[PDB]
Amino acid sequence: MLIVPYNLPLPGGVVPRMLITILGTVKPNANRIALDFQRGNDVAFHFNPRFNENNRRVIVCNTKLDNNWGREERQSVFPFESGKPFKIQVLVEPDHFKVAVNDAHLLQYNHRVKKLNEISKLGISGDIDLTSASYTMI
Ligand SMILES: CO[C@@H]1O[C@H](CO)[C@H](O)[C@H](OC(=O)c2ccc(C)cc2)[C@@H]1OC(=O)c1ccc(C(F)(F)F)cc1[N+](=O)[O-]
Ligand SMILES: [Cl-]
Ligand SMILES: [Cl-]
Repeated sequence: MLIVPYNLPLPGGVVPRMLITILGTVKPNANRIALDFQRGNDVAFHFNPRFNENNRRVIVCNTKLDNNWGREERQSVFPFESGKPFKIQVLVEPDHFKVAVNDAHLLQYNHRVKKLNEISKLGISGDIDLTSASYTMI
């Protein structure tokens, strides 16, 4: 497994038609996962499966600017299961990140950070065994 937390450099940032693929397995009794697409200290796109928020499973998406979290976007569909292998695919489109999990569309997140070519790191953290993280231009 790769060591979590794991930083994947995104050379020259992200661009439409860039597909980021994360393969891992959820640990047993997981509490959280996080993908953080970073523009220096800012978080352009935070994707945060929470396995127990007041006894519900919810995915929280948000942006952090100058250390301030913004308005959360919340999804009720929760495709992750403790102990089970997953594939997350984040496809950069012109207006949004498009996220599929296990080949099923999950959510999109509108670009709040506009300087896509400055989102040059992906942080992968939380309660996973991380198998691989890569990108390809489609
Ligand atoms: C207002 O809460 C905040 O919301 C942000 C998104 O809008 C981030 O997710 C942010 O967390 C981080 O940035 C973060 C967290 C951990 C680490 C290691 C690094 C960075 C923080 O979340 C919690 O703290 C949170 C909110 C709810 C709950 C829940 F209720 F679900 F348990 C748990 C947490 N928990 O971070 O643990
Ligand atoms: Cl590693
Ligand atoms: Cl910007």
